[PDB]
Amino acid sequence: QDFVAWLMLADAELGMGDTTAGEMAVQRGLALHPGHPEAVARLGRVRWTQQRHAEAAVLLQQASDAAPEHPGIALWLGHALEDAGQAEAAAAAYTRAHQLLPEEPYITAQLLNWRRRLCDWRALDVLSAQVRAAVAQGVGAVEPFAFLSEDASAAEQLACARTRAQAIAASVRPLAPTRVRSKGPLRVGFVSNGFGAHPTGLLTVALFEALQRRQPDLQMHLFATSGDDGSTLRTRLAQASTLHDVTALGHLATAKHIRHHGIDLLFDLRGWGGGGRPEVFALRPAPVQVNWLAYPGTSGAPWMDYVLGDAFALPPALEPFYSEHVLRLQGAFQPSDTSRVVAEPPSRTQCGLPEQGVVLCCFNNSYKLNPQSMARMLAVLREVPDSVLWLLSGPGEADARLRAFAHAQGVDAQRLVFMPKLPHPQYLARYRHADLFLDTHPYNAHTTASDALWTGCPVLTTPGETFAARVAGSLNHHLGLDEMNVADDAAFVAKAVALASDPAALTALHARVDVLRRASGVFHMDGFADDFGALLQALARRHGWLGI
Ligand SMILES: CC(=O)N[C@H]1[C@@H](O)[C@H](O)[C@@H](CO)O[C@@H]1SP(=O)(O)OP(=O)(O)OC[C@H]1O[C@@H](n2ccc(=O)[nH]c2=O)[C@H](O)[C@@H]1O
Repeated sequence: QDFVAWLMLADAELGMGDTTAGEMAVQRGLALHPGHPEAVARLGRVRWTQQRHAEAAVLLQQASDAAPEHPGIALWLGHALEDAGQAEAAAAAYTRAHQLLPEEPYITAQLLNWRRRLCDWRALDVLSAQVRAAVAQGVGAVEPFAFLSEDASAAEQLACARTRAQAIAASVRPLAPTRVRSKGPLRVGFVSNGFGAHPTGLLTVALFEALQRRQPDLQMHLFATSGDDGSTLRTRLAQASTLHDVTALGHLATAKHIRHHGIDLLFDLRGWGGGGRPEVFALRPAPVQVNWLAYPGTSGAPWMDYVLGDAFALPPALEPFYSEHVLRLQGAFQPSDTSRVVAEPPSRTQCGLPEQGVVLCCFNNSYKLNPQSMARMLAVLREVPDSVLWLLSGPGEADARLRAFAHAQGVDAQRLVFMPKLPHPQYLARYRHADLFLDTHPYNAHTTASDALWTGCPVLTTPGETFAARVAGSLNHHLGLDEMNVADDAAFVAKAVALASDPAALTALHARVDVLRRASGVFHMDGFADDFGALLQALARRHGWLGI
């Protein structure tokens, strides 16, 4: 009935879902102390869960100014500003929070991830080390998907995944166990928040179309954790399966809904990313659970039975670093939308390129563009006189930093061209102007590598020692382009330099990409469906399914 109780009751009704049970309380905190950093910040915090981000930043910014020593606040300010699309000021707040809590791993991880996204490489080495050590000591505050950006072995990655999983598993009682059906068509489920204009939808669409057509004994179920975005993918995907909208259903309710349909094999296409909902899988709604295609590494999770990769991106040499039993498709692990008619792009000038000159490009998100990957790309521009680096536009002053670094490396900043965000059909068209795609290490082009190749642009890569660092390589290998996989950085530059400065050889290579594009099984979704569908049937029998 008075007073820190007030703000208290707000702190866990709110992050327990029920927010106006919550609201009613802060507003009464304000009742006792009118505008008080600890209270203010909290109004602020409702707004945020209430999706009213814009209001939040202003409130939080007032509190912060009155309490520039308060790190709880600094963190909430950052969250807000971030979700109010103020990238650079969001990192500012995260920085101050870190100043104020050096040992707090959660905060260190946050700031490392946010800095990579802005290519702010200040003290990166230290930050990276810290974050890895936090994984190492099993206090992994570290979010596994962000963790993919660090130069960590498959061992550390497994450590980081199993840490998080085990925390989730402890906080949760599974559903009563069940078993794969003996008789009758196989119910195969896929959960994701990518069923629309997102990588996941974009890679699986033509696959599921093919499955509907070719594997009529497999009953496909898609469990959409995101609403309809009005894209052709969402429609196409809803056309090729039974698509359940489970958006804004609780973890529990979703599992219960998955169970209600008797799914036999449930694929997680989420994965440890945003919009995840791992706690959904922890409830074991299905008797056999599989990790595939969405998160490029191990789940760590004991609720995860299998992982699906391929002989290249998940070689036997890597098997021990996955908690799942490993399964493999007959070619690349990644499917793609081979219905895509690549449009003609607007001319070079309209795309902001010069007319003459070799155009190298890399369209990965900013967090993949790390010191090592950039240096090596710029290393190519130096030796090739004419040439040009085409990149995606990133948030905040990321582009500015890259320019400054380019100059810091001894390259005219005018030589990097920044494509803004374009809807898929128009973006994809931009590849016809690119001469060579320059991959990133340790976090490869995934979907984009596939995009690039589909339009006929070759991808140069350095297959590393983890799954995420071998995705570009798996495509090149399964395409038959083994000379696009090079041993190391020096070989990369050497190879790309040789290519760029020899237009003759370069054109031969585009030509060769084309043949393989249509010849190999990598881009032959019918074949992919057959393989996939057959692997599913076997897996089920190995669990008790008696077909028919
Ligand atoms: C950054 C982040 O936390 N999440 C996401 C992602 O979840 C999100 O849905 C996506 C926006 O749809 O941005 C990030 S891509 P990720 O790193 O996760 O994987 P990627 O293979 O990099 O995916 C490249 C995607 O962008 C497409 N893309 C890109 C640029 C453009 O201008 N147009 C476009 O369609 C490209 O065709 C492909 O569809």
